[PDB]
Amino acid sequence: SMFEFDNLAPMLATHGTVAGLKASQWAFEGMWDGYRLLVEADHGAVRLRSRSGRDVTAEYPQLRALAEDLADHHVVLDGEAVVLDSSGVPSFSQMQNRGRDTRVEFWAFDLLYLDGRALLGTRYQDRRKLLETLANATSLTVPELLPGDGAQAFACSRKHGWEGVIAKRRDSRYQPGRRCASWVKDKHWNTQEVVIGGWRAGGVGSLLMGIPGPGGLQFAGRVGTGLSERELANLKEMLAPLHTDESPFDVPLPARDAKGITYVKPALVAEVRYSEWTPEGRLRQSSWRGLRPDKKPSEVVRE
Ligand SMILES: Nc1ncnc2c1ncn2[C@@H]1O[C@H](COP(=O)(O)OP(=O)(O)OP(=O)(O)O)[C@@H](O)[C@H]1O
Ligand SMILES: [Mg+2]
Ligand SMILES: [Mg+2]
Repeated sequence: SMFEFDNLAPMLATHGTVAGLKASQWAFEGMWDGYRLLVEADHGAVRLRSRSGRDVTAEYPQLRALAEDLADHHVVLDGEAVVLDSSGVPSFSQMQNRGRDTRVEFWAFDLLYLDGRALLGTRYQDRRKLLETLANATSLTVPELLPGDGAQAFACSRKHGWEGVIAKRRDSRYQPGRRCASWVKDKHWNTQEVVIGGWRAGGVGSLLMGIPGPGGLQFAGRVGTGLSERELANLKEMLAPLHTDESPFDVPLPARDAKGITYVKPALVAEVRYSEWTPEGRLRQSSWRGLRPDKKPSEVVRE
């Protein structure tokens, strides 16, 4: 049969503003900071497909039982694998640094195929109804839409501490692998890539962030929030080989910022969320999202 899960790439959203959109036209979903997954559940047997289009089934054994209540069905799902922090908010860093005791959940937000019917050409409104009929009172988690028009859904989403809202046009088709104007993503917090220039201990109580410039890293502040247990342990192994006596910053750090510090060669790129930039170039109310081993320091610029 000719729907090819093995040829499927996820649909992508366009950065925009949702506050002026109406629920009559747009479905407001919460934005889940996790790992994007396509899921084929063929009468209970689950296969997972990354956005890059590769089998990642073996990387999430906690999801092997995802379809335990769906053994009578053959479905393709779209959703986010999440790991919930102590607030029950999906945490990206707890996902990327997950262990065997780590609870991974799959939160489904689309249905692409159901018992021999491919649904790429079916309107979102109708796919969602089939998704609800499939998952009601099962262990398959389908987060509901946020109530209200756009500004209310966005506010509610902020109240929960979620990442933002994705508005999906109720009449829209599913376009694999395409970034479309029919999905609008709107994030609550700004986000900045940084280069790690040093660390303090309580261990690693915090990191010293910088933006590359002509004379070295321009100090962008200290991040300590959003980091716990498993990740810091890995941070210590990534930092160890980078030990250096020379500071990488373009001005010697103020004494308060340099207290108990070890400098590292400016190699690791991380990502943080922040409210605003101070007039002197520090990140306000920064919090850790995670490390970005795909990026290298020479691409970090003030965004
Ligand atoms: N409810 C949801 N529906 C669809 N996608 C979601 C949802 N929640 C989270 N995501 C995914 O989380 C990410 C949030 O957008 P963000 O701008 O943070 O992503 P990105 O990695 O910067 O860019 P990209 O759009 O290329 O992934 C998007 O990948 C989005 O597809
Ligand atoms: Mg994201
Ligand atoms: Mg992404």
